[PDB]
Amino acid sequence: QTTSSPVRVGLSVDASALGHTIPPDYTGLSYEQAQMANPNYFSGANTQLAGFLRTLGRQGVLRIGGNTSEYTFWNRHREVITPEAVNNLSEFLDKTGWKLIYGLNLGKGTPENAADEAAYVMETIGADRLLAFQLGNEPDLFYRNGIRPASYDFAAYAGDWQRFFTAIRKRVPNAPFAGPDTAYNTKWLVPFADKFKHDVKFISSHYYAEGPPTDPSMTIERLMKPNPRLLGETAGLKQVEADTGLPFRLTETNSCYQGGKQGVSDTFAAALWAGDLMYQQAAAGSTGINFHGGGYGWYTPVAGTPEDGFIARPEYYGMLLFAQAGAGQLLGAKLTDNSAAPLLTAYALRGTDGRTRIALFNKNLDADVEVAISGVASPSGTVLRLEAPRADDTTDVTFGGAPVGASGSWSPLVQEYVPGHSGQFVLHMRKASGALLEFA
Ligand SMILES: *[C@@H]1[C@H](O)[C@@H](O)[C@H](OCCNC(=O)C(F)(F)F)[C@@H](C(=O)O)[C@H]1O
Repeated sequence: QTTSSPVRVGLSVDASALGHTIPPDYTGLSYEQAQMANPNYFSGANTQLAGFLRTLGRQGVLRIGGNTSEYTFWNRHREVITPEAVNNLSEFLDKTGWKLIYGLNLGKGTPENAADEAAYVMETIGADRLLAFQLGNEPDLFYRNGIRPASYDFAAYAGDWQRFFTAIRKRVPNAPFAGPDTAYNTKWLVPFADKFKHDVKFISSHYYAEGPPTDPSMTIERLMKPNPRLLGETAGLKQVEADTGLPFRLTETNSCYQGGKQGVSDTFAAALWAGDLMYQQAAAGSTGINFHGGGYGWYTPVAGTPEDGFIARPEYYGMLLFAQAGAGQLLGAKLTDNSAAPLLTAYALRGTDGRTRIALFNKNLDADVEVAISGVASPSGTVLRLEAPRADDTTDVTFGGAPVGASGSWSPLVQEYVPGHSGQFVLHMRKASGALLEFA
């Protein structure tokens, strides 16, 4: 490609500037526990949904919990989870190769019912595929729903958590746990890590780009800019890790609250946001991510049902770019001369296969860019482009010149070499686009 009047920026790759190593199970999705009320959703029979997950990664994590986990009640025979639903989830995990984070009902359920449900999950799914149980979702927001009274605080929650933990461990001596399954904060997450650091495997935190309802309204323009609250919360998590030894995973995230915002969450801009977010958190030392979704929600990566079929929504294509990059070690990638295109981001990666890759997100809505790439020595680079004709498009999204098809079927159909002369490369990118470069 060539662009009309592009902003000419410099990208310098430094193979000696070592960052974090991306784990092979970094990618992931978060779903409502209420989906378990239908044993045909997370099922070996659901070959469509299993195909979408395999395309997002050979390894990844399925997280089940969410606000419906305070209303879902296990029974060995308001939503009900049966042995049959847990048996079918086991077969779904076998078909996808993914590992499981499983919510237990601390909001409305009993310690003894949680221990009974955990025992059946451990009996059926087993220790290798079960990563963690979580004891409630967003306990700091229990009062907003009246699930607890306004007086409920960290002290109260810690009492609940200990009662559930003790009851579960009696039934399941090897039960693994994560928490506290909420947004970063000083009154809940920091004291949780201090008190329970010997009882959990990792810290589970949540992130939504939209702020409180009294923040300025979320637009595509705002979604593309840096989020200083995200940088702060991520620093907070790094310090918990230094203090307690506990790594962190982002177990529930998406663009906007309450199932997302029409004209923002369901748009190609969400592919750029989600792809960029995956790399920003991996570079910060996060162990992984779980994009919330289900049904036909505005922000869901995968939409549909077993009866009607499943489709890749725009956000899925951001996650697909990450999937095709693969795992490896992050490297130095500094941008210069980039003040008139400030929302361009770039991430360089030494792939586990030994090839250098670069993931670029041109999140500038009104500036095409020309990137002069130094610090890569290769006889040939290829580009796969992440594209839609407008940032607010709800469809027309392609990666490598192709849409995702049925059951997550994808492969690239457009081959493009990156122009190379004097040990350097020059890549044009349209406004609001992304690219994955791979060097021989
Ligand atoms: C985290 C919370 O745990 C989620 O339950 C909540 O999702 C509510 C909307 N649900 C959906 O879109 C569904 F059902 F999955 F399709 C999200 C959120 O507010 O979006 C968050 O609070």
